Amino acid sequence: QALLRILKETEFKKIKVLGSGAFGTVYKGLWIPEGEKVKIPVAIKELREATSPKANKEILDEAYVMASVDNPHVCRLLGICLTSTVQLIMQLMPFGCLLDYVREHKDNIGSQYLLNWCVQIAKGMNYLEDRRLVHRDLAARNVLVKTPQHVKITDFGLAKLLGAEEKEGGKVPIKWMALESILHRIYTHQSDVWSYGVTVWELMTFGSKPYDGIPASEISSILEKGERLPQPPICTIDVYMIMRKCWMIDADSRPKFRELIIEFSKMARDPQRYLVIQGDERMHLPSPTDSNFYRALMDEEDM
Ligand SMILES: *CCC(=O)N1CCC(Oc2cc3c(Nc4ccc(Cl)c(Cl)c4F)ncnc3cc2OC)CC1
Repeated sequence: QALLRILKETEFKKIKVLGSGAFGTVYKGLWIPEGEKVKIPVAIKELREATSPKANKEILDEAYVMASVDNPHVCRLLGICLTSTVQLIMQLMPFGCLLDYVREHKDNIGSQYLLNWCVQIAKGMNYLEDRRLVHRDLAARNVLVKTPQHVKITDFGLAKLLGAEEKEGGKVPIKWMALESILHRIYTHQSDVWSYGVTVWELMTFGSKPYDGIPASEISSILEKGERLPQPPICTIDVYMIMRKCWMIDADSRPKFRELIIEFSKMARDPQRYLVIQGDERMHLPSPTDSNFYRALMDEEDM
């Protein structure tokens, strides 16, 4: 596959740490092409080492699959460096993750932005369903902001790495997983619909923590009793019904990503009807002037 470039230690450098996580540490890096004088900004993930002791042939086979995604709202793995640590290289998203963006601008986000982010995240998830790829870690933290009008889903496939009976605040995302994933470790595209519902809840609450103050070891207990995340103040009932249907105990009764795209697109064409934000009348998508300016500088891809 020509979609995964193998890099040398000597052709990239980590210059600043951006953050850590369950999979690894993220560095802003500079890619130095051979024989050139330029320095190209990249993103670098130095992964942990929980990979069930066995790989190299497995580490590369998954990277070939992670580097083959071709969708405007799914991040594509660009390179890999197999040293003492497996270092992954991708395009830099200077705006960061959607969770931190929504927290920092929680009083500057309109319903048109919120509804469009859900459509885009659903479009990105629907791609992986057709490519038969389960994310297993969909969350607002793993949604990157390319531009405020264009978000992308990242940290895919990195499931073949962690694990460990730490599912009993931790590493595995208990409060984002479906019930069958917690009890039986069943990961399907319908369990990703559950994670999508929690990710929508995170966006509508402007970055609030789900089940705040509840031990992760007790989440499966409160779910079996029927408790779910509460209705955010800005959500009409039509939007909250969608979130509740993603969290049904029967995975086959949860909506499909193809259905979530259509419904959220319908709500985006009349955003003030379905989301109630105090004064949501001044927060508008950028004009054709600014969008052309953003795309010419930061977002030249198709959509
Ligand atoms: C939501 C909070 C959070 O989880 N973090 C804070 C901001 C993040 O910093 C940035 C990360 C990236 C990434 N991450 C990434 C994901 C998967 C893989 Cl394989 C690779 Cl190589 C990655 F680099 N990707 C692209 N751009 C950014 C930009 C960031 O800040 C500007 C990290 C943790």
